[PDB]
Amino acid sequence: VYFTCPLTGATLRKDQRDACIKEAILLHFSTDPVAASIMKIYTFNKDQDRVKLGVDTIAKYLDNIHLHPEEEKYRKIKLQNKVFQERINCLEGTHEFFEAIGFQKVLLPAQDQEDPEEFYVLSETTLAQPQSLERHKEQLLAAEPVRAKLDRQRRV
Repeated sequence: VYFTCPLTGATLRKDQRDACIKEAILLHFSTDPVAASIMKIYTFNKDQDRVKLGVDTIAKYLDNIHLHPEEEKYRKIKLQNKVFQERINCLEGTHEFFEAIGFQKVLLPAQDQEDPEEFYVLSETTLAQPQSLERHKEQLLAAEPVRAKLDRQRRV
């Protein structure tokens, strides 16, 4: 059984599909890091119910800063939050997406703990124009896993 990889045009067997598509998605980061991380989130992760919850939780963090872009309390996404850990941290490609759409991974003091915690903090360059994150949110939510197209291989 043969397939055509939509990202490369390569001819693959049923068992070779994930190996070629995953490679093409990881290489795509050199052209469009946001599109590459979106494909990685849906394509690499087999558990699609967790993928849908992960990208919905990411969409909520992005809309929170969109509602109050002048308030610093919505600029930092806590990587150790109970919800983030279950829905987002369990998936491959979600960290690459945050960095691709203008979030820096930093260590900040906690409001109730001595040990610094991990945050994704939105830069001023992207915060100044919420339209960029709003488009990236829709591009992630409207995405589907990448799968090789079945080649009919018409023969007489």
